[PDB]
Amino acid sequence: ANPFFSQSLAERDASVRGAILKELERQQSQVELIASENIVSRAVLDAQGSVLTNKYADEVEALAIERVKRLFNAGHANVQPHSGAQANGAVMLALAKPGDTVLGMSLFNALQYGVSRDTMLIDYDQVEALAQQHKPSLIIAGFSAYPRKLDFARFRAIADSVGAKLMVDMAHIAGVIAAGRHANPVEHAHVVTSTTHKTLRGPRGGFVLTNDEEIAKKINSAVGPLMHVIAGKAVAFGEALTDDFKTYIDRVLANAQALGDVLKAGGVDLVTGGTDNHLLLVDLRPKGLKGAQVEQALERAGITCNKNGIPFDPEKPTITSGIRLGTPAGTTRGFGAAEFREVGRLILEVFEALRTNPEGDHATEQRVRREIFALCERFPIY
Amino acid sequence: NANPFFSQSLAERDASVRGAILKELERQQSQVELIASENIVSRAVLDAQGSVLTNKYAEGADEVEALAIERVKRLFNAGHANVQPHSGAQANGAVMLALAKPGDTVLGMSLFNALQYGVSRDTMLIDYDQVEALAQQHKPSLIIAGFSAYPRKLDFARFRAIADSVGAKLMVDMAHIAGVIAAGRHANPVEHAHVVTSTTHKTLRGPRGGFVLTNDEEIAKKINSAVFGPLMHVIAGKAVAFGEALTDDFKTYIDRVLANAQALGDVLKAGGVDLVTGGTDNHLLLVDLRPKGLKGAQVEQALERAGITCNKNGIPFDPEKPTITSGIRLGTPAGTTRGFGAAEFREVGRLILEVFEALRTNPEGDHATEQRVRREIFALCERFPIY
Repeated sequence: ANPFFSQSLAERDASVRGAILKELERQQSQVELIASENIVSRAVLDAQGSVLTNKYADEVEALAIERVKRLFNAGHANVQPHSGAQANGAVMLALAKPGDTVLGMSLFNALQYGVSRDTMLIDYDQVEALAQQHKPSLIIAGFSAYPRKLDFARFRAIADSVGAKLMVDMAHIAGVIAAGRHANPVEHAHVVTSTTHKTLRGPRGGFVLTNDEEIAKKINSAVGPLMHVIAGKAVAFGEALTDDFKTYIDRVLANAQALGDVLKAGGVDLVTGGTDNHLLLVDLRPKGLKGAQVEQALERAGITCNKNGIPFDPEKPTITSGIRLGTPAGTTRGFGAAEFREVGRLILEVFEALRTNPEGDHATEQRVRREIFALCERFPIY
Repeated sequence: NANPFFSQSLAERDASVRGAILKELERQQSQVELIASENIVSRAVLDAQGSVLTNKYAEGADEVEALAIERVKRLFNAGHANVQPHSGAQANGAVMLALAKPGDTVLGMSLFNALQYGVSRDTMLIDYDQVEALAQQHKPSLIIAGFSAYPRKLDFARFRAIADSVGAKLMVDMAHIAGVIAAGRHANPVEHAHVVTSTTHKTLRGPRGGFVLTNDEEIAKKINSAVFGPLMHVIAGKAVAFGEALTDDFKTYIDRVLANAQALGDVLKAGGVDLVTGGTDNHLLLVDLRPKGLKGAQVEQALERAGITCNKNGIPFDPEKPTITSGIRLGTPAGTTRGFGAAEFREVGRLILEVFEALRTNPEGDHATEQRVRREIFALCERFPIY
């Protein structure tokens, strides 16, 4: 009988309502190709919007833990971190000493390894080379939005060779791993970290996995809490345990191949020449285009992505020679191969306009935007 | 929508999580929450937190943020605001780095070289001359006021004078009393502090989170740099709560919160326990259990079994270990939100006293009494349903 309790946001707050509606329209009417973005289930929304917020100014945590352990075949889990970065931070604070040398990927004395200038593939001989050299206490695999498989066993071998622990940040590929469509790092790393959003299609947040009990205790110590968010994690982990999630990931992967092939046929390059996952790293050089200019034009055209510096990019970082695309969001809304090929066609249309007008072609962008709107309306969300 | 991913509720899809949610609802529905930092958010805030705004900035201004900013500025008559902090501690942390250099002495309340001031052993109140003497001696670069769950007014003007006298900045952490200030029922530290920090929950009845206020644009710039992925749905929740707080209805809420604390405190006092400072100027009650020879932990544990949640709380200069303590801390915000008035809080006080008395013979607990009180608590809450 009390409106504080009875009335909706929509009924009470016109301005916020308006803002939410504009955001809904953004999500409904544009194609989201940002690789880290996704669209959560109504169930995850219900969790985040639950009365669990009114606490700790727990069953759901137990559920999240048991589910994630099952999902990734891990002996131990911590589902408390508020973010992937915070998970990573907790692990380092637990597995490393100040002044330690830590060897990580890039696409505490922080040392970086990357990919080969000539193949765009991970430098394993060179990762080892360099581990051997600098004697890191910790080696970190993953972390980077890399479009090819990671050889965790090889990473672990290298680790072992120099008396280092192996940490894997699977944040960019967690959903792929969960569906069994990528090697599971849990089987090879001393510790695994991840985000709960992105390809796991949950709320923003983190978690940590290990098979080692003593590592688990250190993790727990080194690591809110937002119980409604934890509920959301539980919901998402539960979803990922289902066959429907396996099918989702299957389509994500297939959709990335479809889109990638179209872009290549259309005369751009892909870093590493393709993908093993949901990620496409587009090299715009063959068309003499620039990352920032392309990102901007695509957005005007109703397609969102990220400019992206390619390995050994000849452009300064505010410019770049690439964009990064991912299929998770579009796949969630129901896109299949045909739809992603259409998206490709439209992207290529914008590319071609930019070749004679790098600053943008309004006419082309508008047409594309409208076609994007039409495509999206055939695949409604929420 | 045709797709169950989009069309079906949590209730329909996830029985186990739904069950957990229902259990939590029942906890909130059938117990009296007296934890002073706890509250019960509006359906509107829930809607925001459960909005599609979650599907943004996965890789780490915006309309909802601009709304939050406009609103909190108006609410606290502040020239500048940052609504990004994920917590009160995060807000405090950022301001400390803004305003203070490593190795600096910082002088803050307790009930960097971190130094503390408290209340007078004499008056059990802040002694501003004592605080000033500490400042003069230790020359802090930063003085922090608030922060502590102190049940009396804070003289921010005087804190500023003290700070000036030693060339220190003044920070006020108003987390524990933000709602009271928002309603105009406590002096506003924005008028006196270089910077003010707060949480968005507690007496502001929003989502968990923090914010930072200042009237000084240069400090604002520094704050913004210090504070810098965002939860847009949470920011929306902040916006909603700030909007609610701007209303006359919110002023009435605080009015009731305050009166309710007086009512509850009166009963406890008449019942033969003491209140630290002898009462309260806000929503807080610091109960001193010594007259009944009771301990905080034992009392907290017993009350919880009796369906009344509070925190054990060390009194100033508590002779007991901090895991034990000689007190409990109570607050009226949550109960007030569900509709309790003075009479209802007097009833709660009566029931609390029943538990105290059982414990005077059986400090480890009395099931009979606890379960009886629990039933009476259930019946009370039933008259004031939530959600």
